[PDB]
Amino acid sequence: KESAAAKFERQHMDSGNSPSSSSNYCNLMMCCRKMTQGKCKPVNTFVHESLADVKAVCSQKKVTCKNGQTNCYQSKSTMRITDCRETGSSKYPNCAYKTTQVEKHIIVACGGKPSVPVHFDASV
Amino acid sequence: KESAAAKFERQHMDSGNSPSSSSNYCNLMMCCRKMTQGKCKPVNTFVHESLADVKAVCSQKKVTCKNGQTNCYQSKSTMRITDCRETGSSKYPNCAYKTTQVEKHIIVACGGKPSVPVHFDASV
Repeated sequence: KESAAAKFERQHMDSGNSPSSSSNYCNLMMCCRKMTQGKCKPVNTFVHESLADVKAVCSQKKVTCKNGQTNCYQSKSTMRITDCRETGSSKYPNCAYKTTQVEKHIIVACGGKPSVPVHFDASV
Repeated sequence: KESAAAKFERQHMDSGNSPSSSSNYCNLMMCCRKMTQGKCKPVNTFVHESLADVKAVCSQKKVTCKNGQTNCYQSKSTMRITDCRETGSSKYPNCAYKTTQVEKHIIVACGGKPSVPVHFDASV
């Protein structure tokens, strides 16, 4: 039971001077995509390329994953990605993230048949 | 349940959208603030002023509500707001919103004690 005053805040309040600024993207996306449920996921990367292109990475350069497995693949081209990293004073239930827009190659773990991306390992 | 591939799309994929895209603000906010959970709320307004300023409207101009309720008050000044409206192509689970920023006087329905804003009535 959320009070009616808390419901009003949640549904209608977003105090700030540049509410749609690119710096607020991670706070809003981490929330939307359920990565702040019961805890604040510390780091997470969003890829802004088409799914078909990220799926094709599973048939490109095979590399070793961070954990020693060898079912990781690196994209032959760089991709537009956004890195979201918790800000130092971020504490559940007030998760806060810094948004970083870069262009790097991505390394994903591919699984299943057909092979598709199941984990995001690193960007380089 | 959510498959490993689906989980990867939810955590890492945001194709055709960018952090700098201010027209995607309503899509991010309606999702994050839980207004696309089970249905797509048709319309909604976010107020960008401080909460103290919005709380103060309950002691400003008493007016007749425009949307079937009572105890409505209008702000003596205009406020920075964002109107979110479903796009004609919107259908749960794929809600989509059009984002409009404007500055208008807001009308809220107050309740409780102390009297605080419990419903957003209209912008004039």
